[PDB]
Amino acid sequence: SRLADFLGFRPKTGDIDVMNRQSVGSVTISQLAKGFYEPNIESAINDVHNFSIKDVGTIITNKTGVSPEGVSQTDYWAFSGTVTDDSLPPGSPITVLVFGLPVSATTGMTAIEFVAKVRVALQEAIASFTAINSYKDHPTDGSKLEVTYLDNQKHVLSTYSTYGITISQEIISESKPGYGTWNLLGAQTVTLDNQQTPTVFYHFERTA
Amino acid sequence: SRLADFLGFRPKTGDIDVMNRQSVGSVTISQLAKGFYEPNIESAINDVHNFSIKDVGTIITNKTGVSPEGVSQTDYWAFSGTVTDDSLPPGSPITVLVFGLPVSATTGMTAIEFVAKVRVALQEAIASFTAINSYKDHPTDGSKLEVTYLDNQKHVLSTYSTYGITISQEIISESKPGYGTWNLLGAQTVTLDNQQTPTVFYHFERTA
Amino acid sequence: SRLADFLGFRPKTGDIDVMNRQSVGSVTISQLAKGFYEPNIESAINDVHNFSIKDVGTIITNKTGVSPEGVSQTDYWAFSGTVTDDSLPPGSPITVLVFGLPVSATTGMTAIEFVAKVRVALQEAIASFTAINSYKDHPTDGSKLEVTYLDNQKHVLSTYSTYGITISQEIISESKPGYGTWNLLGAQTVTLDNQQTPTVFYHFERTA
Repeated sequence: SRLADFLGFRPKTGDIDVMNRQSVGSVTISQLAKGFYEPNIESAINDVHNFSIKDVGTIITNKTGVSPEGVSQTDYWAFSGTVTDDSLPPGSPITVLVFGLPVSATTGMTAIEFVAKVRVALQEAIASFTAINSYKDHPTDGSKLEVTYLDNQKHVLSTYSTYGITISQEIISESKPGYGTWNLLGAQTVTLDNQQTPTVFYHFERTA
Repeated sequence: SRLADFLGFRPKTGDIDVMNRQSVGSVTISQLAKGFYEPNIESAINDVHNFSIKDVGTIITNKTGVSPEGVSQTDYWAFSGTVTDDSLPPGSPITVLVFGLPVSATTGMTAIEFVAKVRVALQEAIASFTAINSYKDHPTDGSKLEVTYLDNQKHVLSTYSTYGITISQEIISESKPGYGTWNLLGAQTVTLDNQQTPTVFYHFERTA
Repeated sequence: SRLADFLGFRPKTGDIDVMNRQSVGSVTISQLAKGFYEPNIESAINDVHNFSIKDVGTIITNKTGVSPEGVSQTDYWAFSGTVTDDSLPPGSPITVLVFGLPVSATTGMTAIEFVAKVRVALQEAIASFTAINSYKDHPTDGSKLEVTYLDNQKHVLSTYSTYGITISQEIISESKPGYGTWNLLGAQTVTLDNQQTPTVFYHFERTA
């Protein structure tokens, strides 16, 4: 169990949206088993989660032909400076945190050299399925890396400096809401009632 | 960041609803960059938010003809009494909190006079886009004000007295679930497969 | 009040999904009235809740014919051992917590005898609309009980032992996302644009 299970949540008065009988956030057996008996955040989030995901086989219709599937954000991670820590002799091994990822560097490294070590940290995050989906080298800049996340949430990271290296984010493509896997079944032309102009609808089915 | 980024969330076992890869609440680069490495509430809420907003161009169909758009609650805030502060002399300036809004009042003011000060606090909340969308004077009662909120959540405010002034809430119009801007495309009369009577469906397209 | 009203939430940058005006989690009059002026968890969950529940009359379409309604999880509560407490005399009445439920027990009881006390626990929980929806006796094993929860969230309980008795969980039927009451209006066979094969769609209307 985590903090959320034990953080109180104030349910809406008269709310019975959960299985036609109780309010979002109502305590569940999961909390009772740990000795908590109040409506809580864990329960509330799980409830809304259950309201938003439609069953496989469900159909979503739109007039754009754009998939309902979510899209992950992709950025450029940029670096500048020289790894510095004057309290240590040149070439001393140190750990530098890059947006939370521990990077093994050495004092004296230029940004170009440092970036090579960031590649290794990204590989490790990817391998443990932690936040990072994939990365690629920048085609014309050795001090930048392209990174794509696992989730499709929006991330705006603050620029900062650590051990002489300035780290910043440059958003390349925005994320897009959505979930699951959807298949374009096709199009259906329909002339709405009492109208003469036809409208083309595109139907998507959730396959996974 | 305040706290949500640093509050643990227990993910659902077997959950891969986020981009067909991970559970709602899985740690993201935003938390890593702040020094938090576990599944959390900030991320969980952002994930469900991503599941609940359909893309512009999406079609919603119903049989009522009622728009999917949300509606904010509207109240009457009522006041009565005289601003009092036995600890201070008549006419002494004081700050009174009206449902959290700071009102500049003076001991000795009548409820009607106080309401005039409340109008100023509402204007300031409106100008800073803080919870209040708009307000209007009660047509025939100088001790009441009509107020509409920015969000479309339900709000039940408790009656209370502060510095001699009793403040209460009278809900005029209920809020309604929903989001975005939707446009009625028209109607579609359809006779389901083995049926005798036609069914009229209304289609709404999200435009913003 | 509850803690959620006072825990900060970091809004999504550029987010105006709430009434086309503000971000999910923006402060509302409910928090202001309690002295909290920042974006928060309570508001955030309430906003997403407002996005995910579609109005009565809304139509959901799928190709499986499976109801969009949610389904609660159902388990088997297993018990083993003998009610013990060497610090007290035999038959001494004690309070045993079963997944948070307080059962009136007495040292010396066998697993079967204990279950009888558990039935009364589930009864008071059910009558109190607390987490438990219903319950029945195991088809065969008298040391087990079938239970169904009010919510449709997934629950994984850890096996534990207290007062000599070992309590365990066995998930029988998995829960399913969903909400409200939906009515299958019927089927609609349509041949999508330029297709030689017809597809059958099932339309469900939210009645409650």
